[PDB]
Amino acid sequence: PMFIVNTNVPRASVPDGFLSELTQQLAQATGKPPQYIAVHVVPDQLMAFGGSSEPCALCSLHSIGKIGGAQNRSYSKLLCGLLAERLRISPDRVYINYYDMNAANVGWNNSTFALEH
Amino acid sequence: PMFIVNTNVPRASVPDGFLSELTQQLAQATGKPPQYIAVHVVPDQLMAFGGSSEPCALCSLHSIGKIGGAQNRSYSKLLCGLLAERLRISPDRVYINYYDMNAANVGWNNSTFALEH
Amino acid sequence: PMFIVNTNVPRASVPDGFLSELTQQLAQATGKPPQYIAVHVVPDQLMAFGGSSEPCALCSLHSIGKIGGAQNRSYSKLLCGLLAERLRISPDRVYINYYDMNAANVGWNNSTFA
Ligand SMILES: Cn1c(=O)c(C#N)c(N2CCN(C(=O)c3cccs3)CC2)c2ccccc21
Repeated sequence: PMFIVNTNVPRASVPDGFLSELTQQLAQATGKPPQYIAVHVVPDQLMAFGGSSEPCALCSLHSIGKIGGAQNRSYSKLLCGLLAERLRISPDRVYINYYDMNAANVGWNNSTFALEH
Repeated sequence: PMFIVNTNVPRASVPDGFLSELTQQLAQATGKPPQYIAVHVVPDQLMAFGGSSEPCALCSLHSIGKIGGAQNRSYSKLLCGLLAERLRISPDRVYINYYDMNAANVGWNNSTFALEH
Repeated sequence: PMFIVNTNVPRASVPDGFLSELTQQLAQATGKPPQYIAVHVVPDQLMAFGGSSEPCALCSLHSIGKIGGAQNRSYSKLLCGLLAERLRISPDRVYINYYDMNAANVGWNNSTFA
């Protein structure tokens, strides 16, 4: 899985341990091995939410499976909780786009995850 | 809705009020209320279009509904027009990826927009 | 087509000629003219892969068609090869998301490709 956070929160406000916490909590939430979890945090962005430049975040979570109605609501509670606690971003100024990726459409290690045919 | 612009145009060339203008124009175009519109502009990028590093942009528009053949043509004219007028980027050096998002696949405010089941 | 690379490799470690090589090799692999190919490289990123901040890359390739099982494996071999050679990123620390775009969902020059 891959999780990307774009935010107008300054780099200096991103706490020590943030990437690691995301990595571990996402491994637990998705049930995927932490060795396969990638995280990407992009601070100091020029963005607006509702026209306001108060702290906000635009996020993506990509996973092969483990994406769905109830699961995505669970991820949102987890991830919004972390963004609020660590970056002080209000949950109602966060968007997270969820993508259920087909194994054939994810490249890794010179190939993809479609090794069957 | 969420609109992202990545461009090699300098930060200084992004006019103040550009995010506000995008927010207002997108609310009008999509029929969505401005409170739910997010905008993100990323200048000074290392990019090429057709092998050339003249001004260009790679963009995305994510929306729950309001994405489609004729609507996307209308969005393209609107958005290219703004990028041309405001950032001086030629419309034939702009790509915009459109995404019709399912409500269940967009997280916000500790949950998603699938509140029904 | 368009290809984006986000990496924690420093900007100074991106070699002269990299964008051009990506453009031409992607033109070759996708069967589309190089004047159609867009490339975007984002160095100095704050990222981790498997909990480690050794060099890694998160990428995307969008194309109207030319996306599929065997084709994507070929793109991956090509792109991981370039990232390893040019940016010294290990292939098992690269992800590439492939998107088969509908022509109606790609805007360009005031319209779409539908
Ligand atoms: C005249 N013309 C085309 O007919 C097509 C055609 N066909 C072009 N593209 C190649 C296929 N495309 C893609 O695969 C994508 C580009 C960005 C996301 S998907 C869109 C641009 C194209 C691109 C740039 C300029 C003219 C172009």
